Amino acid sequence: GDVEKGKKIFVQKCAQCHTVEKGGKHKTGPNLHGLFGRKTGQAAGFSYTDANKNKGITWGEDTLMEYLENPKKYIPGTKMIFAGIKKKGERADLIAYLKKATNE
Ligand code: HEC
Repeated sequence: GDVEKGKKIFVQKCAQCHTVEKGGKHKTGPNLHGLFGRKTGQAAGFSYTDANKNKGITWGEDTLMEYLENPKKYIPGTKMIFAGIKKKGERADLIAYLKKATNE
């Protein structure tokens, strides 16, 4: 994926609710640093729904591709209010950005 393009997607669709940096603050949504390889609902210090805590998958390219297409379908009852990104290339670019940003 294209990290530069992914950053712009993130800014447009995600950044209002999420930070990515190490030590970044929780906002409407949890800080996303360290997500890759982590189970759902594991950012420290954030009140997740039980739905997000219980989903139990490991975040990575495959699961992010599916989630980000339609978040509430993947985690019904989530309090993340975002309808999804339909396009596969846009999700891949966003996920490439996330892989860099959330592991710096
Ligand atoms: C606010 C209006 C949000 C927007 C826009 C996006 N997200 Fe979000 N996200 C938000 C909340 C409140 C939560 C917690 C949901 C709950 O039910 O507890 C989330 C969660 C995520 C997660 C899961 C994190 C984890 O399991 O630790 C991911 C991976 C995530 N959000 C990513 C994400 C991306 C990439 C977004 C733009 C496409 C995005 N979110 C938008 C709130 C909001």
